[PDB]
Amino acid sequence: LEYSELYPIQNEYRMMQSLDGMWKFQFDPEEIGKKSGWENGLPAPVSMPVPSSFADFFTDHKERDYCGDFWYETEFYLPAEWRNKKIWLRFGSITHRGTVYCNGMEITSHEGGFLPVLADISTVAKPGQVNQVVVKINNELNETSLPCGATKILNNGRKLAKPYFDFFNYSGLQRSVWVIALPEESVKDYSVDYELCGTDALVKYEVVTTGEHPVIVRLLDAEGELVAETEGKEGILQVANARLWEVRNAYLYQIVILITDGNGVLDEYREKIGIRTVRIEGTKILLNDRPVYLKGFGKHEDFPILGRGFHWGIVKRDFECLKWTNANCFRTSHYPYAEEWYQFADEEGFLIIDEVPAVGMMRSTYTYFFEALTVPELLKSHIADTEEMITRDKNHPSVIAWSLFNEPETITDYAYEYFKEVFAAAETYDFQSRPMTGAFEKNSKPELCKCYPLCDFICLNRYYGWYISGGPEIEEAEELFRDEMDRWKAKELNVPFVFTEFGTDTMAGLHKLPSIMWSEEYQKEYLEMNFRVFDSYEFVQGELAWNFADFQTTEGIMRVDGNHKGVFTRDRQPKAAAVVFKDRWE
Amino acid sequence: LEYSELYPIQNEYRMMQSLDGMWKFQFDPEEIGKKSGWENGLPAPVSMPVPSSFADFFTDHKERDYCGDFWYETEFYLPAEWRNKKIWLRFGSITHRGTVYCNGMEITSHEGGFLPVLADISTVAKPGQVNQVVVKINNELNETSLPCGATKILNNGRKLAKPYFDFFNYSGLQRSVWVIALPEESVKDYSVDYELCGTDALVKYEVVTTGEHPVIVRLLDAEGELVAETEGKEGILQVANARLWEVRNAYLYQIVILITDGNGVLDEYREKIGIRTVRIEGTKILLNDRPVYLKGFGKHEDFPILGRGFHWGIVKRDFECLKWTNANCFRTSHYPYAEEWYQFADEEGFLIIDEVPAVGMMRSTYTYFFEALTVPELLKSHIADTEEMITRDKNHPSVIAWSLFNEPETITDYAYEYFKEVFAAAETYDFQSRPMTGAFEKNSKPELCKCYPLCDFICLNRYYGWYISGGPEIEEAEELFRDEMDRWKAKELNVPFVFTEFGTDTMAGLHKLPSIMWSEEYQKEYLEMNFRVFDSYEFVQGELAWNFADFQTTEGIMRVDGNHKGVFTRDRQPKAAAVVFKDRWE
Repeated sequence: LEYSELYPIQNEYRMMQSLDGMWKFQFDPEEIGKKSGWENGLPAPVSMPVPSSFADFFTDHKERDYCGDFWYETEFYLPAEWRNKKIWLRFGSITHRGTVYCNGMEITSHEGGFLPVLADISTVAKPGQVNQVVVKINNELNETSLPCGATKILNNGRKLAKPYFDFFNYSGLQRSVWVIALPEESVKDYSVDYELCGTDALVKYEVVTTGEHPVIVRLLDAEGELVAETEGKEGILQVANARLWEVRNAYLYQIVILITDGNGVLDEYREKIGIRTVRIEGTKILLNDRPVYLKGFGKHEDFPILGRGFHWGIVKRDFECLKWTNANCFRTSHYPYAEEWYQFADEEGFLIIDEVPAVGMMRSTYTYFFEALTVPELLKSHIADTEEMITRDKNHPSVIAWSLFNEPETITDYAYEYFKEVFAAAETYDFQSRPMTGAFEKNSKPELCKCYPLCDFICLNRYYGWYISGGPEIEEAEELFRDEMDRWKAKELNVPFVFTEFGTDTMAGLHKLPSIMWSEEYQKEYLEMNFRVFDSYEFVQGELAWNFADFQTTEGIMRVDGNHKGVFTRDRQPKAAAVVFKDRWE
Repeated sequence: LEYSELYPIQNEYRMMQSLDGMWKFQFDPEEIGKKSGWENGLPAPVSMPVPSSFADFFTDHKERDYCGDFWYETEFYLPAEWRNKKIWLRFGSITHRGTVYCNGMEITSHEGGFLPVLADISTVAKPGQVNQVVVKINNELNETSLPCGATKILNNGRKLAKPYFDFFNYSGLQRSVWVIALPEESVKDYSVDYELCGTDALVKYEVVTTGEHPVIVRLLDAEGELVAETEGKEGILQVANARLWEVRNAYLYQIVILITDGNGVLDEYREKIGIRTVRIEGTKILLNDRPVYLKGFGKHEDFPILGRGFHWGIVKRDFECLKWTNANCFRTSHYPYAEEWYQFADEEGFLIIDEVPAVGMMRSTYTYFFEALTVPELLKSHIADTEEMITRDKNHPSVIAWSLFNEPETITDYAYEYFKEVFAAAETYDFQSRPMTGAFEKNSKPELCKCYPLCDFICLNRYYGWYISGGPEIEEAEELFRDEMDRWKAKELNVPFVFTEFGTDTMAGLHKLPSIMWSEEYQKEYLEMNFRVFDSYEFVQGELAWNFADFQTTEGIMRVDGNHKGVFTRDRQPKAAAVVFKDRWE
């Protein structure tokens, strides 16, 4: 809340300059960088591309598996014309923790590796000269920040990451970095909310600025024609014959927020928004007052060599595959994605369940998690990341729901009190108050779980046919699945249910007749068993398969070069089961 | 010479803004774009990442295999302070042909898909406003431009590319795009040449500017301290105790070219260079007066999904793998790479044979290729691409040789007369007059070839053990190889020979005992036979294996998802034979 989450733009009042490219990089295993003056320059750097994860570049284990402090450095020329402007460094993310230095001066620190980091360098910046940014980063895992895990010290002293989650601990500067210039009085934040009125629609808004001058808000349609205008930091814009934002059929209006002093304009921010409503009614999920069935996948930001590094080419291919399967939805498991994904989703008309990195809240590399004395601190960084996510993503039409956890322990009252504070925080930060949920693991039995009442709809991760029974026992897997669903049904909660995870590990090329658990044929049979079960219950309103694509995990005896529950290979090619989704979702 | 090939920089006199990102894209199969006014905006565009090849995003055959006219469009905001400047669009490349439009106005056209395109938009640019760029590109193949091929028209009117070369016909906007602002009088070009005088070195230079004002040239060492300064557009920089740029041990000086006004500076250009000399003496290749044996690979700009699209992460991983194999060299087969590859090579100390796209000069879907009525046209675009390549790359310390062709017909006097003009052109444009060469295919028998005398050293592509006597006949393959090498030896040319291609298609995972063609074990045996032959001849001074990595090709009955002669897989993981290179090159 002390900086703007707004995506940077370029106009007459705002400037931006990319810092993507080869940075300087150095591991700091002895943790002596600060005492040694590295914040003024790295002594023995290697080259490192930004944006990217560092891990997959190296050819030796110790660098790939590095856990601890490590440093980035680059230089950049500041145009003279940026002089008395507010000058900020904007990192798409810093994974997981970091301190930003600029021209030798400490600027800011941040916790949480999947959301923007802003550093005000106005006082130390040097316009018309070359400037320096240095970043100290740490990638360790603990139980006081998200995502949760442990750090092991080997008997040579080198650190090892021990995730409580099932994905590789990629880290570094994984998203784009900008240096930007803002007017001294600027638009800092805004929120929009929608109401449908017959052929018309109301856009309710509120604006936060860093000053006191009047704010003027305009709405332009997709052709740049003015359709509404009002003055003030709060208001309602009326849109005649409103073109609603629809599933797989986007329409985007453009909101224009101006700061003025009666003489001239002081600032202007523009963004594309979509007029749409989301709500839950009974067991229905309503988009623009109509029932919608969620069809899609959980994904990962994951790609060969780049790691979690952002690239538009990955966005384009993934969306072409999504469209090919006739999906309409994905969950950003298990963390907020780079902002460009939501922009693209907005344009393509895809629905998004936006997920906070609240994963690994079951201490296993019943565990009595949420009773440690570290939990109050865990809770505050959880609420912090939720605040940052919601503030940054709330105005994306594609975002229809917040997912506030994935597979935590929920069967005690400690868990209820923890998650109650998170849901309360989330609802206060969302101007639209859209649906909130989390993904439940099987241990959260309907008789035992205490947290599902907090949810607007219920998300289940279930693996009947894989981790439970399955293989020769798949007939028993279906009976067990129907039994649990009967118990949920008997509770008569009158809420929608969405399956957010279900799948089988599948090796591309493994064929067997009859099928065996890792073969491509088993994946299809498993999917079709699950489909029969889904379709047996009226309150089931969505299916998000796990996973869109094979992705990297911590290595171990149960992961053959990562997770193979993908419907696509890691290089984005379809396994036989992809067509099953394609035909059903059509 | 018509425009500056200089890499864009940002300082007090020069500005740049990246245009990379999601552009708009539209196929034009009916070729109606210019008549329909598409130069003012695309009527039904889809989204397209830049930089990348367009082909591998789509999920249907027709878009992937598209051959013909297609269009790109984007918008960008021009800062007001660029008002009285020379404003240029800089495309890293436009593949293969293109016309650049800006704000509805036709600006420039270019032929050749692997070298920079500069479009002067000064007269139509609008500082302080949003501007538009539209590009019409054509990817068809013919015999009057490089690389050579044909275009087939199917009976639905659909075009299909028919290459005379062995790699997929990727196209589009594959490299970065900038808009830049230069001062009205600017540095347009410069050249450096080196002489070693004991502990000192002389840097010979020439500078070309677009005006008449005095030029001052400075040299800074790696810590930014001045070590040399000279006045005039031609001159000598003297470097005391010069730190030479070495084979896997780079050192880079920084050259600073200033245009001056007596009282002030008008322009400043900076670039990193390396003090190194290259020359051939007898059958030895001398770098800094010491023999070097070239060891490495032919590469491609090729990567899953992106195609030939440039990304720094690919650069970093490929160089990390190169260093792991103990290589010191690669050839940019079969076209100039993005400029960033050379920059990184300079930094890591790698040697580069820079190759012009003269591939496919054998009409293959003896071909009498150099007796067509179109050969004079081909020669002009061959020469044009050579000039542009050399002008752009001549100042990279890493670039030690020009490769002016790959596997053409060389056994007639037409071919001799063709290449004599290319070689004259190359020497005329290279300020350093460094070694010039080309890769010969086996049809260029030593008793028949008429072009090898043109070469400073001779590059051979040989597949003894693959295309010639493979498998069970590999002993006979060795005899044939020694017989050919004995014939070259008898000629007593006293020039160095380098093997620029040799390898076997190898399926990752295919094991056989005893080995078979396509197995990992066979690749190892084939390589070791070739090494025995190589080491039997004194004049052999280099081995560049084919290929560094599996890459995409045209589909057909002889290509199982591209070319698998890579020692690394397409996702950059080593096959069994990779360690064989690693052990030998150590």
